[PDB]
This record gives sequence, structure tokens and C-alpha cells, in this order.
Amino acid sequence: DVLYLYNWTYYTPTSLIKKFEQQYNVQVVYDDYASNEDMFAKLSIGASGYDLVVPSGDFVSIMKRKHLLEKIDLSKIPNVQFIKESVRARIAYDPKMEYSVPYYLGAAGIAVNKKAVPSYARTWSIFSRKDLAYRMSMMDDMREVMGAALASLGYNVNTKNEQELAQAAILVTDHWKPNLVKFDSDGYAKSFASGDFVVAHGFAEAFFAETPEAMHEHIDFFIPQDVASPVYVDSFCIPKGARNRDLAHAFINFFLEPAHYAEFLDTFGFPSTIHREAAAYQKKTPYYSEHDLERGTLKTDVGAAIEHYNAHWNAVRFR
Ligand SMILES: [Cl-]
Ligand SMILES: [Cl-]
Ligand SMILES: [Cl-]
Ligand SMILES: [Cl-]
Ligand SMILES: [Cl-]
Repeated sequence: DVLYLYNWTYYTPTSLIKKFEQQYNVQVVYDDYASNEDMFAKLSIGASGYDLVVPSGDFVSIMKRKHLLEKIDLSKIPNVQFIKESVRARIAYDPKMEYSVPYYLGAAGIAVNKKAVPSYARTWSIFSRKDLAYRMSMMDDMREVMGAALASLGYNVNTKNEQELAQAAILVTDHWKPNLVKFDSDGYAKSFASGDFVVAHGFAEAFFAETPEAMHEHIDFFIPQDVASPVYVDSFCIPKGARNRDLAHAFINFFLEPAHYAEFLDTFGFPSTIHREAAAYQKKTPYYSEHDLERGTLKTDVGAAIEHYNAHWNAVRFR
């Protein structure tokens, strides 16, 4: 009678949770987390108490190899038929959805204050602009920042090549970092709203939630299209030891109902990247289109190649 949901703060719209609660006469314990590292920690060897968790594609692959996830019974999730074919092809960490079901696919991008920066190219190299120095931020995320640098240099955002990573590190350290106030994943949208940052790396839903609607026309948010910018996919997974698998499946099935998925997308101004029905049911014009995610590269599990990422990033981030 209770579903234990573990997800990013606000990521499951409470409005949808109430509906699932009213429909099934159940209650949802929704514990939030601020990162997949933190989520992972609760689900570490061996068993949290959760029925559902929402990891990104790299963390689905990591958690499969560490045997942290339970097989999903797709017969209990008929609405899995709404998952676009194009998405099915990209989810190589779990292509048959045996351990995961897609929740959302999007990408971080760049917001530019068009009144403060009238001329700019719509590219990552915007962070090398010395005329905007100390009025920009990039995200406090290693895979996003390294990924953007790798993308810009024509390298795979998931590369395992050591000289490509060093090259990316030099790009961030020597070309972008000197122009940044800081790396910031939580204050950038507010600082962008005040005018403190005039260009910032981040999520469209944050920039637009945080800036009054009156001032939206002055924002150009874009995911750079001239390179294979990093893209993410988040998924429902059932943690090892889940006590209520029946409600876990029922919730994934509920979330993927066209009107209920559309209500999810509309909450954040998301396009229907994964769902073949939901766009018809949406009330909100998306902040970016699904076609903006085509050229980009899905962030994946890099395996050991992580040690090189870590070593370069800790230097970028703490020096
Ligand atoms: Cl705990
Ligand atoms: Cl500063
Ligand atoms: Cl937000
Ligand atoms: Cl503004
Ligand atoms: Cl290294």
C-alpha cells in the first residue's frame, strides 16, 4: 500500500504523485537526492528500502555490472509501447529495458542574456570570450564539462583515449575556466536571473523557472548544434530488494500514460523526446525541441576510463 520512490528533487511532479495516490489508494514516500552519486550510495551493496530509483544512463550501466538492479517485468508496463523507436536504438546500456525504463532524455545547454550579449556564436567556445569574463558559469559536473570540451574538440564525450582527455582538460583549464566566476550547478539560474551571469551552462527548465515570464524573450537557450554535445537519459529502475514490485511497475506504467507523461513534460517545458503520444497532450511549448537532441551524444559508462576523468577534473575543479 506504500510506494517508496527515490528521485531527484521535484523531478516527479507532486501533482502526478497525488494522482497515483488517489487512483490506487496508496501513498508514495518520495525521498529526494541531489546527485546520482548520492542515490548510488543509498543503493550500494546491498539493499536500500526503495521500489523505484531514477539513474542516468551511465549509472544504469554501472549498477547493472555491480548487480544492484532487479529485472523488470515489462508485461506489467504495457505503456512501454509509447517509447519512441529512436530512443530504443540509443539506449545501448539496456536496449531491451530489462533493468530500466526510460524516464526522460534531454541535454544541458547554454542560456545567453541577449540584451547583455547582442552578438555571439551558438557554440561552447562562448566560454572562451574574454569580454564576458567573470560574468559566466559552467556546471559543477565533470561529465558535462569534460563532455562539452570533448565534443568541441571533435572527440567522443565518452572517449577512453587518454590524450583526448588531457586535451579537453587543457581546453577547460586554459580557455574556459579563466573566464568563469565558478562552476555552479545550483545557483546559476538565480545568478542568471539577476544579471550576474550573462551566459551560463545549465538546464533550460531552471533558467526559465527562475526568470520572470516577462523576461523570457530576452533569453536564448540553445544546445550547441555544430558538435555532438553531451545528452542524458534518466530511467526508472527497480532497486535490488524492492518490497513492492507491483506498485513499482504500476507507477512506471502510470507515468507513461500519455496525458500523465505530457503533464510531466509541461511541468518543465520539456519536449516529448521519448514518448510517441505525449506531445499531442501537452499544453506547454517546449524550451527546446526533440530535434535538438539528435546530433548530440548520450553520456555513457566509460568504465576505468573514469580514473583519467577524475584526475583531470579534480585539477580543473579544485585548483
Ligand atoms: Cl540511509
Ligand atoms: Cl568573479
Ligand atoms: Cl527546475
Ligand atoms: Cl532575463
Ligand atoms: Cl590522468
